[PDB]
Amino acid sequence: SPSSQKALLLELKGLQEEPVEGFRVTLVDEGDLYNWEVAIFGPPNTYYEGGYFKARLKFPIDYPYSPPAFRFLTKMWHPNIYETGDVCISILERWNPTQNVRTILLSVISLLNEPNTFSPANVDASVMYRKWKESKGKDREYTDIIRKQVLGTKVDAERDGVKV
Ligand SMILES: COCC(=O)N[C@@H](Cc1ccc(-c2cc(Cl)cc(Cl)c2)cc1)[C@H](O)[C@@H](O)C(=O)O
Repeated sequence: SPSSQKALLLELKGLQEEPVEGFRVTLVDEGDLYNWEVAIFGPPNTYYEGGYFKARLKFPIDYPYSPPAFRFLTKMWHPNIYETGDVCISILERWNPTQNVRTILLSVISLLNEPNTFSPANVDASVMYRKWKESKGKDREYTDIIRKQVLGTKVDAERDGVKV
């Protein structure tokens, strides 16, 4: 039996018993231990509030000696998230056999809340964000886009029977 199996079943249980705030973790519908659904809710008092965003963790067979891959399925406009959904996360500071899903999920919240415009993944989002912060949020173009995606997700919430 793969060492990964037991490490993932334990990590799944830990996260369903003590969730990271805003995240809800399950397997995909076919029950593949190695492919997790991640449901992410925008927190109150942010432009993401009321959001329902979906992402995926794909784990290798040798986890935790190699890192999972993380990808948004929801389209997202952010200096650090690619067109594809892939994400800008160093720890994927670098990966260790002692890092774990809980740390990955917190480093997503950290990428979310504080964009790095130094090495952007989405260069137009990145320059549009610097301009937004420059204006001390007086300029509405970046938050217009986020607001639209957030409202869009209410369709996904409804298709999935969630629960915002
Ligand atoms: C442009 O929109 C930017 C935005 O709303 N930023 C927020 C940071 C922030 C906080 C939380 C998240 C966040 C957290 C989780 Cl757990 C899920 C999601 Cl979808 C977003 C992202 C950014 C705020 O500026 C921040 O100061 C606050 O109100 O806490």
